[PDB]
Amino acid sequence: MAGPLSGLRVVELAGIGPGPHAAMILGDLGADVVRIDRPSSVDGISRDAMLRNRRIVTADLKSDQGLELALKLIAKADVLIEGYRPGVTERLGLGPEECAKVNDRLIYARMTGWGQTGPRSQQAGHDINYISLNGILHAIGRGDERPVPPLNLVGDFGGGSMFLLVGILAALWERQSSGKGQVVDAAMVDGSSVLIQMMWAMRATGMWTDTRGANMLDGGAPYYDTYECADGRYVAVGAIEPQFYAAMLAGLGLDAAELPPQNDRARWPELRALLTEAFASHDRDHWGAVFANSDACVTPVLAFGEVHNEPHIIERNTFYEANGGWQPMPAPRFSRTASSQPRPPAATIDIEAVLTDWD
Amino acid sequence: MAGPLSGLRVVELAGIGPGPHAAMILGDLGADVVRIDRPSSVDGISRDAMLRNRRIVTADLKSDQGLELALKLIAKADVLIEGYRPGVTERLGLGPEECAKVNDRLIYARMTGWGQTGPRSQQAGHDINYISLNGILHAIGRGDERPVPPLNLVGDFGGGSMFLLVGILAALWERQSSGKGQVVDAAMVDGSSVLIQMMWAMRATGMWTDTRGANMLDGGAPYYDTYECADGRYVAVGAIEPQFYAAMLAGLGLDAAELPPQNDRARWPELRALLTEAFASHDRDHWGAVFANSDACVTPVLAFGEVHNEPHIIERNTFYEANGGWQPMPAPRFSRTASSQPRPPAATIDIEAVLTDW
Ligand SMILES: CCCCCC(=O)SCCNC(=O)CCNC(=O)[C@H](O)C(C)(C)COP(=O)(O)OP(=O)(O)OC[C@H]1O[C@@H](n2cnc3c(N)ncnc32)[C@H](O)[C@@H]1OP(=O)(O)O
Ligand SMILES: CCCCCC(=O)SCCNC(=O)CCNC(=O)[C@H](O)C(C)(C)COP(=O)(O)OP(=O)(O)OC[C@H]1O[C@@H](n2cnc3c(N)ncnc32)[C@H](O)[C@@H]1OP(=O)(O)O
Repeated sequence: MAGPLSGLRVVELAGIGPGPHAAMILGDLGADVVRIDRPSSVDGISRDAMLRNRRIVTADLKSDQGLELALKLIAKADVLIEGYRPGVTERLGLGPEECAKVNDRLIYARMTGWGQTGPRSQQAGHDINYISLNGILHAIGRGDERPVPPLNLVGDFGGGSMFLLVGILAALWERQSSGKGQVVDAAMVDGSSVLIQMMWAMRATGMWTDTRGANMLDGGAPYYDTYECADGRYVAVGAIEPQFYAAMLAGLGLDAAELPPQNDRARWPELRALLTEAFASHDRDHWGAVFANSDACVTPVLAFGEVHNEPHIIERNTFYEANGGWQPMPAPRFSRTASSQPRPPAATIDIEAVLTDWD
Repeated sequence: MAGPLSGLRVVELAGIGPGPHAAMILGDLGADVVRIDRPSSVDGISRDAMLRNRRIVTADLKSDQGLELALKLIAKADVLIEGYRPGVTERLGLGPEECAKVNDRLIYARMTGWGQTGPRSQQAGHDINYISLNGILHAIGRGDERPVPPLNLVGDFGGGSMFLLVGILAALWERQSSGKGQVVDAAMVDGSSVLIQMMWAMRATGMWTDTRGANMLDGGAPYYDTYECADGRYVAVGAIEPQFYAAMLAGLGLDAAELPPQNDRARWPELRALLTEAFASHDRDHWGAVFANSDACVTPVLAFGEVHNEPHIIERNTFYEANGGWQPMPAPRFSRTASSQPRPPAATIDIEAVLTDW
């Protein structure tokens, strides 16, 4: 198995959203990942590409034998991932303390939205809920409209799976000097708050307000926003630095002397109207051409179905073909121990086989 | 120094965006982080809480002495972070090959948007540019409007700094076997693409379309979206699973018999009209009460300024106070080697004093 995490052994108790994602990335980077699902759900080779780089086994964890088989896996592993509500693994007899008896070296990684304790800790929830409570969701969207969810990228993945990964891998490093595992408590409401630390920094220096649509990076700034083009497609402009901003104006054909200052916020509506008219006068592809090799920070906004046709994407092999279609290659990339292309979701294998394999 | 990364030594070539965010989190978790800025840059103690858990030092890397003091720090460190365009560290004589000659244990961490090669590798950009090229930005916002940037959360941080962190820490694990460092190439265009791997999976199985605002998780579903309340504030609804959805309906006072099926997408206009009118009939804090302790997946949409009053936030200490504003405590959390509260930004330190200490 190629990648820096060759020889890492991971047991994943099947769940949804962040835990599978973290498991995936571990797998991507060459960890040996064994996913325990319940026999009721698994039937067929799974067509969820998020289950790439896995061995799937079934086991009724509520049975004596299913529990037993699972504790045998965990005894042989470096990391356990679970994404259930607090208390769930404990009642299965798979809680931290039961695991520490069979393996004091285990990294015990708990992925929740609300955390291990506190008043919301038993509430069901999804991404949109976790980001609503800590200020993030309120800050996203246009000012005249209700907030819009940024898919499930910020709570589940950015502020979720990624912090679970950082914790699993930091704990493995700590283990090298201590000889011992420990519990990683990754809550999406926490991770996503660190994810957005820059806004909390800016609010304290009076450089970010709670008004939606009125900030440098939320779409309020005319030089950091999307613009509709003559063909109804979009460009993105991200020209924060005055040098880049100047370059954009020149390529739009706009004389900086006729315009309000870049950062005079009271005249942003006026500046935006001038840029809107300019961008609207040619199609997206025209602007992509005009600004190629430029520091103007103007890029075409591609839909998923167009990404395979973009030279920069193709030539760096950001994607590989599978399946129905394209999927992202592992990230990040490593010079010496490089990841390989992901292995598609495997047939269900028997849990005893795995134990043989793992002695 | 508290936390799981106690003992880890980090050199950070001062940049913007993902690089400092990654360096912050390493510091947050106990790493010993030393940040080399240019002198034509630092003018007192920093106002920027992202530079917490750091020692700051000054050095003209274009001079011979600067270069050599920097190579001395790097010789004694576990990790280097740089987020300049490709070729900047090479031309400075701090490239990977040069560092490899003074410390072959080094994790050499390169944070870019476009990557180390290819047609766009030299173009300036920010978060919005990197997520524009890989399909992400186009998927964010209402169907009746142009795409809206999800702040800089998805390219800079989720798909940038966090992938840099994973790379660094994965390479440290690998170094346990090999006794050798290596280069980590973290590009925002790649990391953000793995961040959205779900949508690429669903797209393949016909469960996600390229039409903005017409999917289960983008605002198209009436049961996964925000709703304006009587007071003009908002709640979030995330009631995907039928049992949570049924719990939401009961709290709203709508009988299921009077509504279209939850997932009959052809009747989503009617369903949205019904939910819209119901949520609009009381204020946000009403709904927050009704649904607390519930599996209805209805939560108040709080503004930054109100977060510090939310019981669940207060009690788990998600935030700490510092310099006229709250900031987030480190994440994730560790049972035995807990992180401590972050140290504020300090006055600059002498690069010699650091080499000594090390
Ligand atoms: C649509 C998805 C994409 C979007 C996802 C997001 O936006 S974020 C993802 C969702 N949020 C989270 O993941 C946060 C943490 N998880 C949760 O809050 C919760 O798991 C949930 C709300 C998602 C779902 O609540 P549920 O009540 O279904 O599940 P819960 O986690 O409480 O308990 C799961 C039950 O399955 C049982 N169980 C698990 N594996 C088993 C196995 N192999 N064999 C037998 N039984 C098994 C456990 O023993 C437990 O039983 P008991 O009944 O005895 O206790
Ligand atoms: C907080 C602001 C916004 C954050 C929100 C976002 O979306 S941020 C995402 C930003 N994008 C990235 O970080 C992606 C990768 N980085 C970049 O593309 C680029 O750094 C950039 C476009 C941000 C900025 O381009 P510039 O052209 O300013 O800088 P570039 O990195 O090419 O070169 C840096 C220059 O500084 C010099 N340099 C750096 N440190 C030095 C030191 N201590 N003493 C002397 N010289 C030093 C280098 O030698 C080089 O100069 P010479 O060329 O003269 O030799």
